[PDB]
Amino acid sequence: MLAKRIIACLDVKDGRVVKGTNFENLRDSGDPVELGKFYSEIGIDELVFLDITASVEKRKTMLELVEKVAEQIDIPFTVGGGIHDFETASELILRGADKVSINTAAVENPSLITQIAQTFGSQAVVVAIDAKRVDGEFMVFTYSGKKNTGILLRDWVVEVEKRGAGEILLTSIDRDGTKSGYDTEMIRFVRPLTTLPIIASGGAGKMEHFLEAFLAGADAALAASVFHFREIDVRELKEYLKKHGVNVRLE
Repeated sequence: MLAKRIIACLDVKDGRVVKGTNFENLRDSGDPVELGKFYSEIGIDELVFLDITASVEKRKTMLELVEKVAEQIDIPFTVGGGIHDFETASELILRGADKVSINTAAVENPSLITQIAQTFGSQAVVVAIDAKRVDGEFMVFTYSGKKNTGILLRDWVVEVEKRGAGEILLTSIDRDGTKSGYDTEMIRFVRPLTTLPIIASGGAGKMEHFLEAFLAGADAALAASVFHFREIDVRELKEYLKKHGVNVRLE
């Protein structure tokens, strides 16, 4: 549908939620599987798990996470963090993930988008784009924000859709980590350039920020610590959005 989605992002490392949560009701407030299940039960529409485990155990660790998450939830989930090639993406989808997120590897080899899409469908391929204003232009950054690629956001969005991606996870480096709001200027910039769903990421601090993101043209809104630390309640968020005319899924 044209229903707007609320997505929780769980940063994970060695099978734990990085920085934990304030959910004292859980058996283990830092267990990403139990946390993901909890979120599915309280109204989150999809999950994104981003792993930062050391290379040696990373492959096994991501596969174990996917297997364990898949048995507990029925809502869509994406896995990402250091997916560099088709075989890695393939194993993760087969083990249970609905989608994979790719970022630096896609920029370095855009054919990777097409390669994954040809087997798993475009809907399986989320391209995460991290962008920042530099000298008055929106530029694409790789390596967790460390590298200005010199590629314009405008050009890369178009290329990503051409290559067969299914969704764009758009993170503003200028808002990420803050609580001042989503980068609606950046969302509005991207919206006319692509037909793909856009997941807004970075800057959420209060319920109103979600409304603003949707008005800007996002199809989904992603957040992490605002949910994990109970600054925003998911059901209350959905109530609020529905009240103000946004098409959310609200049972």
